[PDB]
Formats: sequence, C-alpha cells, structure tokens
Amino acid sequence: MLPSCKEDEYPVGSECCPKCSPGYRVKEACGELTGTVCEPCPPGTYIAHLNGLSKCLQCQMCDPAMGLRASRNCSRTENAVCGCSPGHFCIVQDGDHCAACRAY
Repeated sequence: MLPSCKEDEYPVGSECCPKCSPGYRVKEACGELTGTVCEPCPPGTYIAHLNGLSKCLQCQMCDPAMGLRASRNCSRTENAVCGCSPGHFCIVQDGDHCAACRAY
C-alpha cells in the first residue's frame, strides 16, 4: 500500500526491479524488455543478502604477518573469518574476533 518497492525489490527511479541473489551484484537494471542482469561478486568481495547494489562488500583480509590465518575463507556470499595461525595466540581481541597473534 506504500510508494515503496517490496523487500525482494529495489527502486530505479519510479520502477521497482527484482534484486540480485546473495553473491551477486547489479550489472544492468530491469526494464520493459529485460530482467535485472546480475554478475558474480568480483574475487575478494561478498554480499550475504539480496541486494540492489552494483558493488560487492569488501572481504576481510587475514594478514599472516599479524599471525592470522583465514579460519573461514571468503566466498561470494560470506565474509572471511580470521583466527590465530597454528602456534600463535591472541594478543588483541576486537569484540568477537582476534586482530593479531603472537608465536608461542
């Protein structure tokens, strides 16, 4: 009942178009003759939700110089999770994750 698109849709001026699935970003907006054209997030990026954006979100880096290993790798639909490399322990915890590890 509102001047607003459904949750599974996004606005392109006065139109509502269908969203890309997780893992995908908008290459071309929907029109009369075309559906929303979506491409796979570029390597390094993810989106976890339906979206109507043309860029993907930046994937977490787990820098081995900080004593980090990718605990979950980064996929097109999920962010990387970092843990300590084996034989390293956590030296700084930022909320629910470790930002650096030391050898021991």
